[PDB]
Amino acid sequence: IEEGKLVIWINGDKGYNGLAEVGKKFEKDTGIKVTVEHPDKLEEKFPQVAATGDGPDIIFWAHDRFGGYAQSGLLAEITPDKAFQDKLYPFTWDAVRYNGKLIAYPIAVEALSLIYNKDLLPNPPKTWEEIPALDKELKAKGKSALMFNLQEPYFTWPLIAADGGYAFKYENGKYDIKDVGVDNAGAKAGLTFLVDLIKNKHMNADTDYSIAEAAFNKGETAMTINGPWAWSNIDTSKVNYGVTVLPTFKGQPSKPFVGVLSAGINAASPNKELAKEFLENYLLTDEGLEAVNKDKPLGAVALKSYEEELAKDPRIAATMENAQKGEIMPNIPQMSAFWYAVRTAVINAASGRQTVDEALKDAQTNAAAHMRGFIDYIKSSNEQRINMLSEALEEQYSHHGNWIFLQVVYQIMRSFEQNSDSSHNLPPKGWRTQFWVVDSQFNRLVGHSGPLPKEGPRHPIRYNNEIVGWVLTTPVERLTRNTDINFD
Repeated sequence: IEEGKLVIWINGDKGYNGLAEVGKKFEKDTGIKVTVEHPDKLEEKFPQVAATGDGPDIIFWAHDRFGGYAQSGLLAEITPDKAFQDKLYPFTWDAVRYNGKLIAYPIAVEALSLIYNKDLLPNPPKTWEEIPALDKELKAKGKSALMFNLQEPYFTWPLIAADGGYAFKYENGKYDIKDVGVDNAGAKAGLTFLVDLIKNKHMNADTDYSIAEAAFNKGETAMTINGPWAWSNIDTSKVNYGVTVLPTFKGQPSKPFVGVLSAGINAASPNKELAKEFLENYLLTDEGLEAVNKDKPLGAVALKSYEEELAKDPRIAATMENAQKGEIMPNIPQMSAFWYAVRTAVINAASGRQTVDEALKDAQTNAAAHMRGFIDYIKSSNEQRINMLSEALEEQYSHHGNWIFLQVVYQIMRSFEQNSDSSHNLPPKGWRTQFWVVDSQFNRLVGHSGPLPKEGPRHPIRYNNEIVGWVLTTPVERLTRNTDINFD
């Protein structure tokens, strides 16, 4: 990666020419070359090419889960002073704080909102509990109160989590993946209120995305639940709609899944200070965001300065309000199966096929069984890797006869695997346990350079009739001390 320019990546569907103009200004002032690119599949490519020479200095990615790139060691810790942190809303900084350290700049924000038809309903309910009253009044008109995709936990979990439902318990800046909270009181409370509405002939349990939209946009229902991608299609259909806060349940606010456009600084960039200068003094400014927004709207943005202007569009003002109290979901691989547990439960409780209490117990134990399996894999493919690093270093010693030859440790692994025709996959980036190599007197030959673990797995290398060194790794649970994940 070259020093003295900025290479920037942004998705081809975000506003890349608008951003490229913020690049020209910075290049006008500083004489620093700024190149804005939009590769295909950039979210996939970024972890693969980050360290190498084709890595970008800044990546803009739209995301929905949180902590993935940070946990892989891919992002530099950004360093705004307290003056700058105040130019931006406080919850958006927690979307980008990973294990205490800030790792990216919030740009834009997104969430689900309550949409409604102003004509059928000029006053939208502020609460969920008042809604089935709403429903009888307008059933009388040949209309329905509310219709939204019930098939997907994305839409139903804001209710189920308002009163205390949670995916993983978050205490001490860590997520505890053993402590699942999909079968607690708040969970049952929210899910029950959901099933009642269907039993009490106020919602239809087979309502999905395509039903609830087709209705709302042809008048036949007064409220829908959807995100900003919907708006531009009611606008075609002469419903006079509004967008506002999702109803509270038991007084608590609804917790939809927050989505963020972020800018992070490549941990390998030699241009981190250049990058900080461009993002804080050129992009995260009204003139800067206005410039990408003109290319492709950002929706709600985290720069208070600009948000106050943009919220002179109360839909954009509703997006922001629904996100301040929403969910920041951690990035764990294969969560789709986790939400599949929750999805079949919600489908069954509303089916009547199960009671709320006993679908949510099936959820809690399935979900928990998926996490157990996942960690059994994280655990096995780390063991595979270290047994392999061990067998390799054994044969390397049996050639040289000393530790003279010992980032050469990766070549030794690659070479040993190639020579054995061995094809196995490393564990997901960010879920790999550390390792060290030490001679027989426990002097550090090769090591991720922290003070070695006092105890833990360790494999002897042997020559002669003696032990010449050890390969020291770590149990999977000590991935706590570097991540936002807790295995207890």
